[PDB]
Amino acid sequence: TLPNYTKRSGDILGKIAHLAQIEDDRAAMVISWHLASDMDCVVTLTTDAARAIYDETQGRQQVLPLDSIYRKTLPDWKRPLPHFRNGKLHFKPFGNPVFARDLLTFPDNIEHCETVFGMLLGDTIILDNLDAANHYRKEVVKITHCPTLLTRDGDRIRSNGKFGGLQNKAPPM
Amino acid sequence: NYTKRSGDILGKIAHLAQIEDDRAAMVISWHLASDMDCVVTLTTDAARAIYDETQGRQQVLPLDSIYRKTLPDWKRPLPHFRNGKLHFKPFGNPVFARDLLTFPDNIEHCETVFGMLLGDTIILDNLDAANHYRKEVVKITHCPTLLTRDGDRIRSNGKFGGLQNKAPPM
Repeated sequence: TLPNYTKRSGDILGKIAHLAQIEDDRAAMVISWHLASDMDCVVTLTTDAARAIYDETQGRQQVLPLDSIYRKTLPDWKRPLPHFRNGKLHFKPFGNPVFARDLLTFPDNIEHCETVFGMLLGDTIILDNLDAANHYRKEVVKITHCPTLLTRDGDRIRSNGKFGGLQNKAPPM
Repeated sequence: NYTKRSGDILGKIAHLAQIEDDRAAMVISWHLASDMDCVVTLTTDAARAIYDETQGRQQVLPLDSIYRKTLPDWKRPLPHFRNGKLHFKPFGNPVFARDLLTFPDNIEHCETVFGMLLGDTIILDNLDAANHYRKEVVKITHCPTLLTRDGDRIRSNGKFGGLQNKAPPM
C-alpha cells in the first residue's frame, strides 16, 4: 500500500500486477513483465531522497522519484486512446488497443497502490499482436506522441519507437 | 546506414555539426551513441522484416514511427512555458539539445533525422539544475530527457542514476 524501497522495485510491482483482477492471463504476464523489466532502480517518493541515494552511491545506483512523474489531471474519462483526435475517430485500429491501466481492478483493501500503478504504467497501451502494435504506432505518430505499446504476445515497442531484441520480449509460459 | 552500431554513426556526425560547447557535444553524442544498439530503418516494413528474419533478436527503430515535429516547430518553447506564461525561473540555462547543432550546407539533410532522434531532449548545466527543472516541469506537463553538461542523463520516465546514465570521462 505505502513505499517499499528496493533495488528490485520491478519485482514488487510485477507481483502486485497479478493481484489487481486481470481477466486476460496473457495481458497479466506482459503488464507484470514490463514493470519488472523497467524498474531495476530504487523508487523514492521525493527527489531529495532519490538524490541522497544517488550521491552516496557516487551516481552508481539508478533511482526514480515519484515527485518527478507527471500526474494525470482530474478528467480521466476525458483521456481517450490516441487514435481519437478531437472526440472523434481519426483512424481505425487493429488488435483491440486498450490502456494497460484500464485492465487493472484494484480491490478496496489494496486500492492505495492504484495511484502509483497508474503513474508508473501511464498511457501504455496493450494491443493483441505486433502487427497491430506496429500499425497503431505508425498512425498515432502522424497526429501525436505515442506511448509504450505492449502486445498480448509479450512484446514491447518503447515510446521512442524502438522494438525488437530480447530486451523487449517477455519470457514464455 | 543499416548497421547494429547506428549509435556510433550518430555519435560521430554529432561531433561534425558544430556545437560551441565541447561538454554539450560530448553528452549529446554519448546520449545518441548509448541509445542506438539498434538498426535504424526508414520504414516499419523494413524494420519488421529485419526483426522477423532475426526471430526478434535484433533491436530495430523505424523513422516512420517517430513523431516528426510539425510546421510550427520553432514556435514551440521549453516546457517551463505553458499557455503563454513563464511558469517558473529555471536554473542551469535549459536549451533544446537540437538547438545547439549547426549543420553545414553539405550535410543539411542529416539535420532532420537528428532533430527527430534527439527530439525534445533539454541540456542543462548540472544535475542540481536538472533535478529542479524536472520537479517543476512535471507539475504542469510531461518532461523530456534531460542531459547535463556534466555528462548526466535523466530519462524521460524520471529514472536517473546508474552507469547507464553517465557519459565516459572525456
